[PDB]
Amino acid sequence: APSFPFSRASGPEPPAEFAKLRATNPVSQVKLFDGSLAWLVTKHKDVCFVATSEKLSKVRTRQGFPELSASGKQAAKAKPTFVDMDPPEHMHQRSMVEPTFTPEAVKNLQPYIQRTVDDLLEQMKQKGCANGPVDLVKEFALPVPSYIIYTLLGVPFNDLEYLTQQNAIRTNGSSTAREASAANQELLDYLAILVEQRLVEPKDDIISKLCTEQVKPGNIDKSDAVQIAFLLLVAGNATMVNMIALGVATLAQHPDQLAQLKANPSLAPQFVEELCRYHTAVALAIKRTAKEDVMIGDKLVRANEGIIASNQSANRDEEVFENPDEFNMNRKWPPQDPLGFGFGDHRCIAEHLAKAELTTVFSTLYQKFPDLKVAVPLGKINYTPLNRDVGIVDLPVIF
Ligand code: HEM
Repeated sequence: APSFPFSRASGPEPPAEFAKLRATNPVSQVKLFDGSLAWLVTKHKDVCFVATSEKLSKVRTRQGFPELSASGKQAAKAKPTFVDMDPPEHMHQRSMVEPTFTPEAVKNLQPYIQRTVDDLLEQMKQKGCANGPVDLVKEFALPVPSYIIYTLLGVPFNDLEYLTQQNAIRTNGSSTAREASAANQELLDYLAILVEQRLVEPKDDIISKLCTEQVKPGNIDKSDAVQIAFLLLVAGNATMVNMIALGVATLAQHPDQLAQLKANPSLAPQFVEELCRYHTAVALAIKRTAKEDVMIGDKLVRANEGIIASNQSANRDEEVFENPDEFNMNRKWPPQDPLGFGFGDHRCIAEHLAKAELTTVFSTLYQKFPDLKVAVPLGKINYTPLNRDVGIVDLPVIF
């Protein structure tokens, strides 16, 4: 059994192991860091089964749960938030914060998302690049999702820049363990203050709704409110930043597709759809433990055995997506859902918001900067370390 997780084949590529497994061993066992074994599911149909089976659990206190790192094992000791819950607890807590993320709410949020993107791009234009390239990540990819989530949560305008930087330090590969920890705890302390504040004087934000509708009535306590707001912040921010950066790099890699997008920004939604399939930046989130024996393919997963369902491999499943390793914004989509945002009950709560942020970015970026170009050879792009989910650390650009 090979050690899992695998390392990407290269900066912008998924691990090479998946294609071979899909072809000759779709459901197999892998060895985790602690020496325990777990079942790796690689086919789309099977990943969907794992994501919806009621015989499988997300509860991390169940022996056999596939923790992939020492830190993951430690984090499993804390009181869980809906991300690690099974029904009925899952939706009982998730429904507390779903309103802001519904397709309807996101549609009504479009003007705000557009304004945020516009202002950040305008800031870039004003600053210019007369003295050399600027980092697209620091100046745009990072602040866009950060400002939006922080604002929706309840953070005041004047605190956005500092908090965006601290949250970045949390996941920056350059941060030492102490630095990452300090930034993490610091964000929690800040959220605790916002909760105390909103409890006394609620405003029009997520934290206020949690305080008024859940804390005051006694449905949850203050610390719970903090953890839920914290989950909403850290769950998808780093991913968003990486998706925006990967999107820009991808368009640079395929000139004609960038030409097409520039000539028709209405293709942004299709482009984002392909981007979320092709670059599955969150590939290790669909994990379960079997509550009882369950058959998957030609394998029997016994009770208490862990399962890791690769949505990344599923999105490259040739049986569902023809020419899966080809990035094509004009792709003819099958009836089967690409799994960039997961599947089933736990499917990304912010899928619609995430898609809206990305479509707003890619329907605007090249209208504002039609001559935007990565200021370094594409093969020299600084990607996240290969043993991590795909992403880009910094991306110098000129325009
Ligand atoms: C393009 C960026 C994003 C991608 C690709 C992404 C992807 C995912 C994936 C694969 C999962 C696992 C779903 C499953 O268990 O089947 C997930 C869960 C989740 N995501 Fe996102 N996400 C993104 C952005 C966001 C944002 C912006 C937020 C916060 C506003 C967020 C909050 C969450 C939460 C809280 C969960 C747990 C949901 C649950 O277990 O019920 N995500 N996301």
